[PDB]
Amino acid sequence: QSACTLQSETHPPLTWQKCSSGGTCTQQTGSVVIDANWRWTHATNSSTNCYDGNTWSSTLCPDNETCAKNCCLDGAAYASTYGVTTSGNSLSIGFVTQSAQKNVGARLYLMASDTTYQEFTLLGNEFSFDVDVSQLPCGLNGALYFVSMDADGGVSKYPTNTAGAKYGTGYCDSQCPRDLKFINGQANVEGWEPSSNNANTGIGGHGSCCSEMDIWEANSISEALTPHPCTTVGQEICEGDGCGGTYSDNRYGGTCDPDGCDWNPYRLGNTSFYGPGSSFTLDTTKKLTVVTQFETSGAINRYYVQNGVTFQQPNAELGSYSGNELNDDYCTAEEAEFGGSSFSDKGGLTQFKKATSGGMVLVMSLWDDYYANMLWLDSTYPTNETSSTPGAVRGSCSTSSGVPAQVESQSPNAKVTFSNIKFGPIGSTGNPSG
Ligand SMILES: OCC(CO)NC[C@H](O)COc1cc2ccccc2c2ccccc12
Ligand SMILES: *[C@@H]1O[C@H](CO)[C@@H](O)[C@H](O)[C@H]1NC(C)=O
Ligand SMILES: *[C@@H]1O[C@H](CO)[C@@H](O)[C@H](O)[C@H]1NC(C)=O
Ligand SMILES: [Co+2]
Ligand SMILES: [Co+2]
Repeated sequence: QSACTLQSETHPPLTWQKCSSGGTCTQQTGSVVIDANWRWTHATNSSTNCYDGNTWSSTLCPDNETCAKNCCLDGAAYASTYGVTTSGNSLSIGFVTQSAQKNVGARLYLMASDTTYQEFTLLGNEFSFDVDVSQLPCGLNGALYFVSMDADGGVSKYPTNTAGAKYGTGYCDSQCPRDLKFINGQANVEGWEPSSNNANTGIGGHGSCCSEMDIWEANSISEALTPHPCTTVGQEICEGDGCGGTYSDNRYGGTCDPDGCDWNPYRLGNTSFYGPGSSFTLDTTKKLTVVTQFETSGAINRYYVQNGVTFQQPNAELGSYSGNELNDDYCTAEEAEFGGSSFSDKGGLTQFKKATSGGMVLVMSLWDDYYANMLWLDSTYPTNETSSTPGAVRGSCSTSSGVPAQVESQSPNAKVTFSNIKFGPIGSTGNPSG
């Protein structure tokens, strides 16, 4: 796709701290850009939609190549259309935003320049941020995560994409998402199936795969930390059901692990660690700090700070694993006790280390789940299971929660705020911001 300019594109600025082993931090100035799927896609020479509702123009988009030639992405009104605001080091994402039309959520990338994504090499480093999840009820996911995207959004590889990172192209993750309207500089109109329960989305014949580091998927009730390896580390197109992922009839028929090695303290048995009010170790009515450390072994360590009190990730015992480090032994014990072979099939933390050794793009999002109502994160899943099924209970939300139309109707003013991002060598991010 190309870029059009009927609406101007001004990325909301966002600063963050880069810290060094010598004990100081220095401010970086970036910005955020919304993913291309949220944008208006229209004819290059008019205001005629190439995509509208959940169907493509059969004349502008008779096939993937012709579509990309005929069509462009336009700019985003971040606050008024998408409910996205920034202030200094803080980013807020609103849930439902009513303008001339209804918008739900956003997926945003941190940029290095107005035309390039910021890369982060996670291995040997740590990432800290503050979050307010107080306005996130059951069924919502305020997410902060990393994916192995190209810094240009795919332009160098696919010259029929001239819009690039400036317009949020190039996304991929471990679901090999097939809901993307453009992949590899071609549209995804071929094989398009409009969603049965979402007026705005569908699934196409291509998907876009890559490694995914879910540092934070959470609401006020539940939170999880989940690496997802893929056999190809970076962005790679996939074909139809061969994609695997939640967008395919077989979730395990592909190159990526769509489940991951999740660490959810509630799911592991500590139901008192995280939740709303003073009965929990971490009170989700209040801002908290989340620090995630990627030691060179490939294991992941985690601690939290709230009101100046520090808590490591709580200890868990699962099979013969005992501890609070997300390592090989944890992930293997998890598969043994809870089930599954996706994470290990895709090479586990050894394969994941290839992703964190390289560059990854920072993603911040707010979303509801039209496939499984976020029950996999904050409820009992599958919903016919009980607490007697190991790992089935991931949070205290009702198995009836998270119906998108319902949460959109009941909780439109839900929001997530991410702030005070700091990144640097392990041990460095608690030192003073510059
Ligand atoms: O929060 C960021 C998100 C980006 O894709 N990470 C999701 C991350 O890959 C696990 O994804 C899912 C995992 C999942 C597991 C069981 C049931 C359903 C799902 C599901 C349904 C819809 C969408 C995603 C999932
Ligand atoms: C949950 O984790 C916190 C922090 O590690 C700990 O203090 C608390 O005692 C744990 N409770 C349970 C039930 O495991
Ligand atoms: C839940 O349903 C699935 C598929 O129908 C089945 O495999 C599983 O045994 C069920 N569990 C219970 C507790 O009945
Ligand atoms: Co194809
Ligand atoms: Co260690």
